[PDB]
Amino acid sequence: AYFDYTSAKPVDERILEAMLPYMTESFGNPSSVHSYGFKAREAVQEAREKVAKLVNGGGGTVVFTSGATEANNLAIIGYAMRNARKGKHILVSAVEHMSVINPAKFLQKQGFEVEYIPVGKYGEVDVSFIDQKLRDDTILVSVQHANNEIGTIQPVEEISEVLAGKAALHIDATASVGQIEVDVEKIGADMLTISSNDIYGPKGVGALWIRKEAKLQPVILGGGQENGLRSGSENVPSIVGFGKAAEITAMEWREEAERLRRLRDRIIDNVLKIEESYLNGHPEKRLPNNVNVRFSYIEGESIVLSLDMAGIQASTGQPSHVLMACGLKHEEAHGTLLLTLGRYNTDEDVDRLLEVLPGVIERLRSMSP
Amino acid sequence: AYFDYTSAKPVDERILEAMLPYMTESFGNPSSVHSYGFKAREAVQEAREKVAKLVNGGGGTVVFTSGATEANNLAIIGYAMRNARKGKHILVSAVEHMSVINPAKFLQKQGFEVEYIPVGKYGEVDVSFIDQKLRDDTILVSVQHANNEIGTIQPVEEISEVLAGKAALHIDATASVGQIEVDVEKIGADMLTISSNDIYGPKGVGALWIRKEAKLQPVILGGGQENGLRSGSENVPSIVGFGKAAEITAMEWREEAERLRRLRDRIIDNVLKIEESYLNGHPEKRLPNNVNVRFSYIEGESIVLSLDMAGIQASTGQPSHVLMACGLKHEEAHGTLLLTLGRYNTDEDVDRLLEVLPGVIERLRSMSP
Ligand SMILES: Cc1ncc(COP(=O)(O)O)c(CN)c1O
Ligand SMILES: Cc1ncc(COP(=O)(O)O)c(CN)c1O
Ligand SMILES: [Ca+2]
Ligand SMILES: [Ca+2]
Ligand SMILES: [Cl-]
Ligand SMILES: [Cl-]
Repeated sequence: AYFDYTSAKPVDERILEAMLPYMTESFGNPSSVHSYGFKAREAVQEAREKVAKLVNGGGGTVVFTSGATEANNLAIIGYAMRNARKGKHILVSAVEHMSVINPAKFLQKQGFEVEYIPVGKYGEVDVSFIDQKLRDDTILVSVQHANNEIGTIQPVEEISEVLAGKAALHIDATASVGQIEVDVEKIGADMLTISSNDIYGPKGVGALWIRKEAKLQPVILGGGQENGLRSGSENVPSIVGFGKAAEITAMEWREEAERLRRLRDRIIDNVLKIEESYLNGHPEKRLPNNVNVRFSYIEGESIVLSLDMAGIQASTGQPSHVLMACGLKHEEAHGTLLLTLGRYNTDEDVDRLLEVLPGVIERLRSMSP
Repeated sequence: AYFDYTSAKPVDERILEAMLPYMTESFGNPSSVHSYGFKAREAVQEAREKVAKLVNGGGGTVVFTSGATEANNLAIIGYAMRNARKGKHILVSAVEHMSVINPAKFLQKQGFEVEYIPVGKYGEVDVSFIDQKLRDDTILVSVQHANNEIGTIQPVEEISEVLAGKAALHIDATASVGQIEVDVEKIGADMLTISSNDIYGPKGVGALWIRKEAKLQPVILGGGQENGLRSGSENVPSIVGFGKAAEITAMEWREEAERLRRLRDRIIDNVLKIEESYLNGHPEKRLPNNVNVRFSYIEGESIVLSLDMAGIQASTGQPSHVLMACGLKHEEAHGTLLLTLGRYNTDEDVDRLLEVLPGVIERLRSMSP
């Protein structure tokens, strides 16, 4: 029973079917000026359309990347560098993925002033802080749509309203697309990170959606692909796969999200019956696929080992920067179990988890001095 | 008949077979601490071994990237930035791919002094220039192993000797691996770009091999993968495919190279019978898969169109910076046809090309005032 979807997902068989022809048969480079090139370009442009449509992205452009990490790098560094004339102040949430944080820290070394937005006890960003700290020289705010460790969905719509078309809003939607509604017009995104494998597409590809008129400096330099923003010969098969994932997700996500929530809730209801167990992240304003719980006296790493031995795959997330931002102590943060659900989980998988986990927790507790 | 291998190659069916299990079945993230993670990590480490062995790379490390473009960016920018204490002077060949040139131009904007190494009429770099221009503050030299436009193989072994362990030598081996012997110890490389699809692996992955003790700044920041040098969750299927490509290439390349040369030579011998035709690049110190010819009075773009209409795919390479570096006039550079061979070409494909091309050239000539 696999409960580590936010670490990696299987490729849907339907996505693999759409991709394969482009590996072997129709293997042209979209820049080539012959029939194989034309077919490759048509495939890319069609994929690009499927990704944009997913997120209601007609008011911007999709730029293909090698994944969410490279897309977040592009968003942070590419926007800040290009727009530094307008100011060098950036607000970044304290619970962003390291592919936003580490680029932000790089900007700090380059003379930008990066201020981290605090979160409350459930990991929600403090919107009043953003409002108080926004300045004339604030050029960029980066707040994830939802947190993939603790499940908390962020108040991106209210953040957009605060910014009032004064600073660009970058939203990392790695955790949200396919789980909750991601409509760039509703959420007021100026840049949106999208991950292919998080929607059961292939690994090794992703996108940054960029609102019309937002200008970025490329990071990956070369032959000028992606209208200059991201060079390198297009990975057509992965692009096709991601597009096919985006079209399936558009069709299926609402149903899937409701199924995940059903499973999720069964887990949370039962796990929280264990003594001295505590849910991390908001209990309600929470991604449908996320269960993050901590247990007093126990090491999360030991829970994951013990579960692995029983044929159940899970995660434990220096302790997590997200957990520390929420105000947990080192020892609380250390007792964490992350269970993340996905397309292939069944009721039987949940049954198994719920039968095995209480005994696991009971042995580990017995070991604690 | 497809003669545009240096734009894109098919994935070998044997490579696809090795990859597929990792898409759907064994889809773990190598950083996960459970059985699916362990299998994924074992696959990655095994691939990494197959790539290193291909190039005799035991004296260094393979860093996985999204392709040759990203690997060249890493080599140029990552090395120069990390090593700038030692000097800010860089020598780059005039005929390097734009994924080296454009990073070099970026360094020039950042205060590095980049000097372009000239080439002679066949596109060979001027080694005496490197020797004359090397200084105490020269930290990096980037010279491709061979040129993928004109086929010319570069005197990398003699360049290594010139440098005398004074400056790092970056060799872009996109064009050479699988075509000619690429042994990092023989050629004295400190960093080597390797492209997966150029060896019939999947698109969207590649590597920079880095000699032990050479230090680089990462460009793609995030979760710390690739020992900190290139963050992002590993694209296991593509990595596996690239490894499988590297193991096949190690086994098969000498044979394949001799077959390509046979085909290549048949083409060159016959094409050069056409009046007022001229080979670009060296006639002998030349990649086995490359035929680059120009025709007086004719537009290469028209030759490619006409060939496309006959079911033959080829290339024409502002005119090519490589051709201009070799001293061609605008009108000469504009009459170029590039035919690049590969694993699936047959004698029948060559027959077809040789039957069709003389008529193509005759019509186009008729149109010239
Ligand atoms: C010599 C060479 N180097 C680098 C690259 C960059 O390759 P890619 O577009 O596969 O990233 C190319 C393009 N084939 C090339 O010919
Ligand atoms: C919210 C979020 N954002 C960005 C990423 C970076 O993703 P990747 O490692 O697929 O490039 C991750 C890792 N899953 C994440 O959870
Ligand atoms: Ca604006
Ligand atoms: Ca040295
Ligand atoms: Cl909160
Ligand atoms: Cl020469």
